[PDB]
Amino acid sequence: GAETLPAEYAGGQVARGARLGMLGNADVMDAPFSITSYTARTIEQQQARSVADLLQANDPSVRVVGGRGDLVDSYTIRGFSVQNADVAFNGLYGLLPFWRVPIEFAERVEVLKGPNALLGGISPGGSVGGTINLVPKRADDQPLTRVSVDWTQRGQLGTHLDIGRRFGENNAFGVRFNGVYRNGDTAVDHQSREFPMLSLGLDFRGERLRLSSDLLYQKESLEGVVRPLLTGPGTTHIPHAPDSKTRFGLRDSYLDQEDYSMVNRGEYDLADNLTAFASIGGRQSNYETIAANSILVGNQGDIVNSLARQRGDRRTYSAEVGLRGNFDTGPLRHDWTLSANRLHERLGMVYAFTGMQSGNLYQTSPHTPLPDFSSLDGSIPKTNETDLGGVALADRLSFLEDRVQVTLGVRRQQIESRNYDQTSGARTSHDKRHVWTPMASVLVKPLQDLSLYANYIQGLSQGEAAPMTAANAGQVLAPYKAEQYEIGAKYDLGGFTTTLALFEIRKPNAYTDASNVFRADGEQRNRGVELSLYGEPLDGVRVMAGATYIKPEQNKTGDPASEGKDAPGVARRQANLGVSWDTPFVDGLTLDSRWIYTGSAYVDSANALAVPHWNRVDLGAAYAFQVAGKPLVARANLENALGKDYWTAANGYLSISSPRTLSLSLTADF
Ligand SMILES: O=C(O)[C@H]1CSC(c2ccccc2O)=N1
Ligand SMILES: O=C(O)[C@H]1CSC(c2ccccc2O)=N1
Ligand SMILES: [Fe+3]
Ligand SMILES: [K+]
Repeated sequence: GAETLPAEYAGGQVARGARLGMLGNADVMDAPFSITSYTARTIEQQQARSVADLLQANDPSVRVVGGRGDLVDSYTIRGFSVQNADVAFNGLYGLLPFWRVPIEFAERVEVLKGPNALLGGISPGGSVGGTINLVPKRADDQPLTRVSVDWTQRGQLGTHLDIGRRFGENNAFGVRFNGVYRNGDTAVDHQSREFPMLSLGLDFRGERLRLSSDLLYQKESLEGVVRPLLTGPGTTHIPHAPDSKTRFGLRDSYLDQEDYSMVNRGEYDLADNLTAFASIGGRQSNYETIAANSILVGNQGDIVNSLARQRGDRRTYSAEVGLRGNFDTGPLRHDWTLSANRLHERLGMVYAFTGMQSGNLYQTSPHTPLPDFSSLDGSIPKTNETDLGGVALADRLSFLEDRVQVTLGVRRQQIESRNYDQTSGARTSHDKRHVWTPMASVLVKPLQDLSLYANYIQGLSQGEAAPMTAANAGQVLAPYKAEQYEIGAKYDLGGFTTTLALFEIRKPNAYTDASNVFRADGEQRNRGVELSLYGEPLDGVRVMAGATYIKPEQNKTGDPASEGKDAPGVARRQANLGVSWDTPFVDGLTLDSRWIYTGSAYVDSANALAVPHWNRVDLGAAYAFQVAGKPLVARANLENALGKDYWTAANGYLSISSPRTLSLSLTADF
């Protein structure tokens, strides 16, 4: 079953399989890629509210830029940036909240590392580091009436309902509802947040037919918006990170961000060896904000805050259609897939940058003036239109009793966009391109519990427009094609698994040359090693650990100051260690501890501005019991227990850490 939910692995904190785009779901041991899938059980035990909450705490390959006090999270994977807008939904792009994906309705959060253009086509944001994928909850046969209430520092009060039922003869239909409302002061100075959310997972199970519909509504409202710190022209050293409770940006900033979507999916078995599938979905996303980015000035901690208003109205549709089947050519079995997809978007995005206000890193800002931004009032004009569409064919060849598996495929990807001036309405650019893109993989199973593998696959990004100072100001460059080679090994001991991987990812870079011409003449070469252990090695001791090493080389630049240096915002070393322990001496009590480490990194391409390594420690506890015949669970989570302040590096800017943060919750099943 291509859409069959993979089972939980030993310990119940990760799953045994995950999605590979058009190929559907595959088991960890049958996948020639590094995949990880985190369960709803992990989400609930740790009290994780967003994708960033989950991945930062547990995964050694993923690091978050922005954070929960900002309006947006992005993610760094295998030394490249991954946009939140590029998070997939059962494989499909364009259907989840654009700036920050909430996960209290999710059954799984999967990470596939490296590019995967053949498997799912281009990402809307052009990300090539990896693909994160959410799986929605579904109604189980046993009905579910689950209520919890929660408290988060300093005054956020929340409630979450999770209710499921099935109906029709043979439980043919299912309905799962999730409702959340969390409101109050956050852990940062003079900030509050309000968050309502609604989701419905509906499904039908038939003899030859399976259908589902997912509906989601979400809104995040902030009074006070944290923003990055940018370098300046004369920055010579990065100052020490301030107390993470300080809020050094615009005092009276706000955000209102709303997203809602619907997607229908289906499968119909035409015969014992043929199946047709299709999906169609749409998303609306509305954005309103005034806030400011902080620019370093001098080198003792003084800043200038650069103010802006922004408004956004984004309309997206997303579709796929295909067939899957299987036939035997002697001692060779063919498992094949023919697939086509299509994304189309209309965007209105307006903005005005007015205001430069004095500040300081180590002081929470006073009320300052908000400039007159009424020139953006009224209807939001169209500024971009995008169309992405593709066709792909893939075939998995199995032989020697499935112990050798060779996968081949190719995809034709079309790209098109138009842009219009936000004040004038004038047509500015119209890009149209196509690219053919393939994959090849081979997996061998010398033992029933040991797999070895190698892959080759590509990533694609739309070309950038030249800056309006360069000689080719308006011109959009040709697409950037990344190429991955990977080899690895996976060893399942039954109770726990060890994996090892080595990869290389090469991708072109664009820079303004000596003659002031914008060109994709640069190249990046990221080579890395990945190690991980997860499972339940002793009864009642659950462990998730891992470590990565990457050399992110700027191997081709126009500048002797940057040639062969490291790409900015990529630490060479990263590690994570999580433990969860059912105490043998108290019935129903579980203790958790996590340690996250990020090594030193640079902010500039010349590597003149370094930022230090950092560590975060989390502590947790859960006590399960019964009242009047009902199961209940009380939980605590202390994030950043040691109260450390640290910068996360990116390309030309830094984002501040979150303060020590305690959350408490009580769950009951009725
Ligand atoms: O450049 C970007 O990526 C966007 C993300 S939101 C953003 C922003 C938002 C509010 C105020 C100022 C900003 O630069 N910048
Ligand atoms: O968020 C940032 O870093 C700044 C860089 S320029 C910038 C911007 C420029 C044009 C339009 C929107 C923007 O956010 N945002
Ligand atoms: Fe910006
Ligand atoms: K545009």
